[PDB]
Amino acid sequence: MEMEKEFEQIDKSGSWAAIYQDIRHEASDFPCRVAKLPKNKNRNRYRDVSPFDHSRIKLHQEDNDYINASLIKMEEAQRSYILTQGPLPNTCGHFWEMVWEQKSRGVVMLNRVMEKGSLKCAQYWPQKEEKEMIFEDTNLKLTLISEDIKSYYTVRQLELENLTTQETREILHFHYTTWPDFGVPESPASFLNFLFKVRESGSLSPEHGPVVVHCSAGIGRSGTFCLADTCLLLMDKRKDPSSVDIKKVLLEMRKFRMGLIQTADQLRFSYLAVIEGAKFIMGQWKELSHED
Ligand SMILES: CCc1oc2cc(S(=O)(=O)N(C)C)ccc2c1C(=O)c1cc(Br)c(O)c(Br)c1
Repeated sequence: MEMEKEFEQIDKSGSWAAIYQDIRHEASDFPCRVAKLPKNKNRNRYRDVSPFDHSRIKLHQEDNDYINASLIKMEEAQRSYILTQGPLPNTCGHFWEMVWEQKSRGVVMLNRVMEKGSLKCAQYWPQKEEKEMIFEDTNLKLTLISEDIKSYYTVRQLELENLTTQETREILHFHYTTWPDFGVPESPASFLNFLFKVRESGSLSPEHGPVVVHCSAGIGRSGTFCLADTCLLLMDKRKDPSSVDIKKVLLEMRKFRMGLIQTADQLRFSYLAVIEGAKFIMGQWKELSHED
């Protein structure tokens, strides 16, 4: 399998770090002037992680439309994602205003609220049906409707209400809960399963706004999700699946948001996910059926 073979060549030569550095060097650099405005200081989790001005998402509110989020538009694959940082105590209302204004169906969360004894993002969703959340600054209501805790992830149904208009929508929260505190997963099996669970839900589909993907910084684990998904999608769209080059797909995603894939291990893991994902697609995690 084309890339598989390259994969193995990089392993033999032990050059993941060198491959990864080439990407860091070749990546786009665009300005992030709005992100750096003194007034957005508390809207950014990390100083070194900002959205480029050209692909940033804008809040449809007057005066301060800023949120640390980017639209990654994959023209060939026909997929769009909004990669964002994990909400802060002060940006949960902005986070949901965005979900609302962008017409997203799903939110993909790839971290735990606490990891390594530290807080990785705010608790931005209700944990109990009877205890709903209200975000006064953006005038929105959010209710946990149902929760389905599984082995490697938890899916939640939430109801988001725009208090101004009393309009409501169902939002699906797909929460991968098993990313290990250090390094990356040993096998992609579970991440691939989770990705395909997200697809199944319609959250990545054209009839809805872009999916909202986040981790803590919104470039590491988050990059892996979008990169893996796009690559797989391209492999069954093209006449020559082997022609799909991950490094080049990654460089294209980085035109829209900086840092996607933060370590050589994340890179190696992404290859793995695509390779094993393609191999699954070409023959238990799913029904032997072919009803469709
Ligand atoms: C293509 C998606 C996928 O790829 C996998 C690869 C493995 S593996 O790496 O463990 N393997 C070598 C079979 C396991 C499970 C999966 C896996 C799935 O779990 C999965 C889930 C759903 Br829902 C699907 O519709 C499909 Br197709 C596949």
